[PDB]
Amino acid sequence: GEEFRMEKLNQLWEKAQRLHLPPVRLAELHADLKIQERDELAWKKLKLDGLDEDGEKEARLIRNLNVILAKYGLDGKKDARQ
Repeated sequence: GEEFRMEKLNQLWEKAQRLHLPPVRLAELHADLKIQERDELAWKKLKLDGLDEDGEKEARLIRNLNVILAKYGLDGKKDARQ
């Protein structure tokens, strides 16, 4: 029953669900996050099969999850302390 199968995705997802975003902002975040899940999951398969040795693909996906967050501003708040 986990929206996805990756901890990073399930973590960001649970995070939004925690901030309780409207069905529109959450439907857009969940949808966009899904596409990111299709590529991300596909990535777990990449390393699993041994296709990305330089995690370069993972870096693009990461930078994407990072962009998606920088887009919804849901990047969080502290977590890193400022």
